[PDB]
Amino acid sequence: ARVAVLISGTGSNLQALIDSTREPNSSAQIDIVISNKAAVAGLDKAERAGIPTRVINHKLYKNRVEFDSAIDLVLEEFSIDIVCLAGFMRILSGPFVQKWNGKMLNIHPSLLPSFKGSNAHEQALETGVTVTGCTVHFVAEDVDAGQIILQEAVPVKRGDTVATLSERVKLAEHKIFPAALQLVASGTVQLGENGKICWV
Ligand SMILES: Nc1nc(=O)c2cc(CCCc3ccc(C(=O)N[C@@H](CCC(=O)O)C(=O)O)s3)[nH]c2[nH]1
Ligand SMILES: NCC(=O)N[C@@H]1O[C@H](COP(=O)([O-])[O-])[C@@H](O)[C@H]1O
Repeated sequence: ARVAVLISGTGSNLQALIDSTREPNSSAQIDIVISNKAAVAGLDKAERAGIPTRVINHKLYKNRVEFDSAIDLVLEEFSIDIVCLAGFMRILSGPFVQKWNGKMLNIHPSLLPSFKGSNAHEQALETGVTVTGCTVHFVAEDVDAGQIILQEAVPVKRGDTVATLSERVKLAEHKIFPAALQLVASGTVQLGENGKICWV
């Protein structure tokens, strides 16, 4: 399966995916990395790994649909089968999500359905949970509501901040995102006809 990874920043999840997809038994290959922000560290990681990169600045498009179409164009150029959102911080449009239905994955740093949105760690700390975690899910139109593929729980320590908690949760992200990608790319897991998760 041919994979596009979309990023907006550091790219530690991208790096974990690059490392996993180069194992001999990987069913996935990363053929393109797309960023919506220029000069981010994830681009360096991709170029260092010999993967093509494209920057699509959302600020240069009139609306969300035009932006997504620019993304889609590149996806078609590279004959992509699967899309991974890896620190990609934009909300995708309905038709774009519909086209890639069952083919697009997102990592989210909470145990969904808790703490949806862009500041999951702040929410978790504010709420005072002692267990948080991360979630890989299929991307549906409603944000952070698509079908869950894998999750891993991560403890919150007394005195945690966003810095220390996100560091601990990233260690789990780097385990389940590659595992989830391998499940979908091998055809082991798919979005079922009834929309629910199917383990073949
Ligand atoms: N249709 C859709 N379903 C999803 O399940 C999903 C996950 C993402 C991946 C990210 C989900 C995000 C949640 C909140 C964000 C935010 O508040 N701010 C962005 C600005 C860009 C934007 O919201 O369009 C920021 O960091 O500046 S970004 N994008 C998705 N789009
Ligand atoms: N709404 C999605 C979201 O919050 N994504 C989160 O952004 C970070 C990106 O780090 P990275 O650039 O090192 O992968 C990760 O913690 C990821 O779960």
